[PDB]
Amino acid sequence: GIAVDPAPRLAGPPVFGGPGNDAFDLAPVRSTGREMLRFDFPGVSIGAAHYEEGPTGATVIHIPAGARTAVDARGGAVGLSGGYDFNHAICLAGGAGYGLEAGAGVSGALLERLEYRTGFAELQLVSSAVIYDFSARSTAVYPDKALGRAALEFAVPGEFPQGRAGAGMSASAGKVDWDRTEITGQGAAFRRLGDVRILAVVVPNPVGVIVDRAGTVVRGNYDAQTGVRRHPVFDYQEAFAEQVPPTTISAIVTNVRMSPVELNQFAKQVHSSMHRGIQPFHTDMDGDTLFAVTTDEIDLPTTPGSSRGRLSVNATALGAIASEVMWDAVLEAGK
Amino acid sequence: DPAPRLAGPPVFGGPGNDAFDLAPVRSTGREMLRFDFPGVSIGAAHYEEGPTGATVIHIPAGARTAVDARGGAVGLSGGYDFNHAICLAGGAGYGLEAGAGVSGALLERLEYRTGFAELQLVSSAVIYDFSARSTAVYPDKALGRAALEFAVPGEFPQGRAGAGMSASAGKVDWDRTEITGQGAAFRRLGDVRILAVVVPNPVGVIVDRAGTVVRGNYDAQTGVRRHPVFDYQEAFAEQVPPTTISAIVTNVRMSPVELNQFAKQVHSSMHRGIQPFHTDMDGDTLFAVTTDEIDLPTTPGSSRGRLSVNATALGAIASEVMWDAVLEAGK
Ligand code: NA
Ligand code: NA
Repeated sequence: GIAVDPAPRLAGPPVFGGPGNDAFDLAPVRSTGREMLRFDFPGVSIGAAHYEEGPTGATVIHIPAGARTAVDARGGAVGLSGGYDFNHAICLAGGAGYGLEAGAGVSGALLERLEYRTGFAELQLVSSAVIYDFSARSTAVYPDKALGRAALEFAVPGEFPQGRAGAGMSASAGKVDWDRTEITGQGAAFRRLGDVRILAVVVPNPVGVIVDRAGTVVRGNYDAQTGVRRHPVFDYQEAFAEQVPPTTISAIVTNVRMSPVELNQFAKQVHSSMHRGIQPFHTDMDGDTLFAVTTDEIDLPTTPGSSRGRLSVNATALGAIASEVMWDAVLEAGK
Repeated sequence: DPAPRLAGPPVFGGPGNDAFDLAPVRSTGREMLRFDFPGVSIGAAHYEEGPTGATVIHIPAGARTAVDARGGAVGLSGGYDFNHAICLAGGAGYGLEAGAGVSGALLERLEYRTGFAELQLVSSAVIYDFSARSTAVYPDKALGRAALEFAVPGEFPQGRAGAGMSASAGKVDWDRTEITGQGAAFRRLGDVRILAVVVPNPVGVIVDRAGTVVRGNYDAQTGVRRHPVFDYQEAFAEQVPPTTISAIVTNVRMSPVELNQFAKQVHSSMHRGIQPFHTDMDGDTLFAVTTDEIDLPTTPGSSRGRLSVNATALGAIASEVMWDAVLEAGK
């Protein structure tokens, strides 16, 4: 039962005219956030680094073996690099399109680690996605190549820093009006069921708001005049009656083998499920992008039955389970 | 036809970026194409240490774009529906870093403003050009910066320049692969302008309008290039059992749907000059960009026929410009 803090964390208006990267002697800081999630998923490491001067950051999922990936991108503001069907790393970052550079830092560092071998089979593949986090701060500092390299260098197996850390440093939700927008964070959750492992990582910077399982809006669209958050649809319908009278970037990593077709449909399913915890979602203003990654370690049984039903153990069932892990990650990001 | 330019076998183990103090060179290629297209500038830079490079199309006002990507090896960043620059580079996925150099320099040029409407948008695509040389140097942030800084209006360096430094064609077998280059062509028709830029690094070969294979799949043992299908069909008979990155820039207003269909049409048309094309081995990516300056007429008629003036017509004409660019790249 994730205890979301009721207190507002309004982002506030930005002070314009703020300086960019070279105005600072930028030292990457290893992000520790509010709390560390510890999880057991050998082969998967997470590094998060930030620049205090932004504040902005990058979060890197490093899977050195490489892992089959599906990408599900939705909305009118996607900022994506690579989008590969096989990745050594996923890089999530602030700084809008400029922050795709962090992924290039990861790629270059991975190349150096491979002693500059460049065989087609040895290519180090990093997919990156970004949020626009400039309205939540004054500066134009963005995650650059050095910060992506640092996030890779800071990667620790089986740890994730919750909250304001890495790409989540200046993430925010609820953008009907910026006066009601609140800082979110990044979040992760992990479930092991038998030998099945599911890790969800999310950086919600939604137009919409974060909603818990009871239907309560818990982060975003905080009206300082009422002291409460309501669902954006109330503002939108009132807006229409008045004026028309008569990004979230995320990854799900699992160890269950899925074919490319199964993996892509799993990706769509889990990403759609996030319209439960984030509302609205998959909007034209959002660049929502989910990476579904399998480390291909265990097989589903060849037939889908169990005592819980004829069609109970398949990738759809995995997607339902993973959808709940992702909701938990979204709630950790908003907590 | 032309003298061979066999790439030769790569030597493994070569030095990468960290081994050099890498000095950008403004690419001049074998000759300069000159054209008149206000608001569009092209820069190209390379590292001799590769050799490898990046070519940047800069449209400072920003321009509506459609992206058509095909094949299994796509290496793309941004892929935006509106761009201030398109960055094409070698270095496989590592060369997407050049686009970040362009993006960061455009942000500095915008005095660090970051309003949503002021975001500087760069779409980048890459070719794998490591087999065609014996170093691991790749286009890095500094080189994309240099290509932008070198950009001028109305010039394009043909041949071994920018992203085309180590491009190559005809990959049924590496012993028959030949260096290509980058290429551009331009036409103006009334007020209509069409610019095609291409960096063919195809698995297939470059074919001219007569159907002659002109670059790629050159057999030193025979002195002759072959269409890959002749090798493929014999390979099957024997054993069973026993990337091109490109842009078309025009000034004609097209809706998003029209622009997208135009991109797909021009891109498919390139299977005339590059064969095979759009294969699983290729990461073929075409950007169709319009500066939205000229309206097509409301109705499509002319003395040349009832359905003669529309986007499909523009598509057909642009397809020819792109073929000419492909041939320049192979020359
Ligand atoms: Na694996
Ligand atoms: Na260097």
